[PDB]
Amino acid sequence: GFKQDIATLRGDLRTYAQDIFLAFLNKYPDEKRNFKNYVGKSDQELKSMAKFGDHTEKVFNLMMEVADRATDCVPLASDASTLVQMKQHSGLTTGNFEKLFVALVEYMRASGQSFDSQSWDRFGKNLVSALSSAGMK
Ligand code: HEM
Ligand SMILES: C=C(C)[C@@H]1CC=C(C)CC1
Repeated sequence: GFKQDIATLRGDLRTYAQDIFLAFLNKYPDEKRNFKNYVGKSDQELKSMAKFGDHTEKVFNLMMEVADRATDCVPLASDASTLVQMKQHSGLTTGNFEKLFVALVEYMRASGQSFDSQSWDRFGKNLVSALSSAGMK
């Protein structure tokens, strides 16, 4: 289930983080706007940019912590506040996060593996709700 899935993702985190974040940027091309330097790049080109691998892995490092500290896929309000307040997220609306989680669930559904895609979908929804509550537009 959810907790095992955190262990699975952490076991190959660099490759899952890149592959899910590329899935997100390819499904929702307008989202590359937040990351100007990513425009006009193939997946392979992106995977060779230092910044890409480092920000993607740090996103997933913190996403897995937030998932790990959740009760029944409901994240801590303190984690939601941290995400809303980060000055790298000044731009962002819950829609940015909704789309990331749609791509993540899709990725899990398409994978050969017994990911608990329904739990991730609930986690995404509950995070978006927690982010709204903590004051994200
Ligand atoms: C659970 C979801 C997310 C987590 C845990 C998260 C976490 C982080 C972390 C830890 C950083 C600092 C990384 C660094 O600067 O090296 C960061 C930066 C950033 N995040 Fe997020 N993030 C999430 C979702 C999003 C989404 C959905 C977007 C945009 C659609 C986004 C856009 C950014 C941007 C633009 C930066 C800084 C720009 C840059 O790389 O120079 N984040 N995020
Ligand atoms: C996978 C991508 C493009 C990453 C998303 C978020 C951050 C912080 C760095 C880039």
